[PDB]
Amino acid sequence: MEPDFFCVKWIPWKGEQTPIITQSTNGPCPLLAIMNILFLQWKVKLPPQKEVITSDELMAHLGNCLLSIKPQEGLQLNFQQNVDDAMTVLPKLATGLDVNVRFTGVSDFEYTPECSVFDLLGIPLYHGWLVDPQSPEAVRAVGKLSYNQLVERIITCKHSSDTNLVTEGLIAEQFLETTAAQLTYHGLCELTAAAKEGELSVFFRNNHFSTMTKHKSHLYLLVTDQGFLQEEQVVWESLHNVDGDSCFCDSDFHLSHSL
Repeated sequence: MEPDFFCVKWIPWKGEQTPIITQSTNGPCPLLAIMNILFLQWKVKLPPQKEVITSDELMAHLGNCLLSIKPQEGLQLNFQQNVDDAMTVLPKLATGLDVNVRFTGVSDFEYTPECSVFDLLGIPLYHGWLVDPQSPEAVRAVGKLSYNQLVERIITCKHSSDTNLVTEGLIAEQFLETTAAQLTYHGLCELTAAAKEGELSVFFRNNHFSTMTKHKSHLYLLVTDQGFLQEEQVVWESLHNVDGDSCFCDSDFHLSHSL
């Protein structure tokens, strides 16, 4: 109930009573997105008694998990740096992380130190925010620029003497006005296609981090919402429609219905 305390839903996962962390805040900290993936993979175990958990608790669990990862062609020297780099930006996942997306593919983002937690834990970060290839106008306008970059450029555009840069200026502005809930249809398709069937990942949209997976060839996000705390029958929520209706499922990915 209080601000760095979170509630522990217990749910029958791959045979066993498994914990999962619920947030009503729906913030921009990835800790739960990552942590939930870990509890699901059973890399972290909570005593069954357990009801609430602190940030500081999760944070410990995560640090020991990272320092516990056995090395394995991969990065050689780049591994050991990767660990130290993870360790040095580890205390920032608490306070939550700004992500600068690229519109160019579901896996592309401007690299930041926080990306090392994900990269090391074998967790992919994906996003849905892709510029469609049906509008060659806008693909070229936005181009290979980053988001925080696009806004910089849009502004230096409104002020250019070349009118063509105010054309691109207004095109790029347009795409952001239109695609502002940050999942294009194109995004969804590409991202559906792209995730490994079965594998747990982290889905970014509207400064929010979610735990994702692919199943029977569609996407589902784990239900961190706290309202559905009592309801174990409620775990996954479909991500089939870009904007529309969700069908809640039990851990076995079959339909469930709330009290």
